[PDB]
Amino acid sequence: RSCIDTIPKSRCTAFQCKHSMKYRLSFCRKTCGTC
Repeated sequence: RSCIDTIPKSRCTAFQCKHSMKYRLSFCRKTCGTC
């Protein structure tokens, strides 16, 4: 697969990336999410 995000760091910080599963599993699949 490919790692992408509809929003990155913008609405993703270790707090949102570790706590908002959708943020890591879908919003930030670019890194915060999956890379």
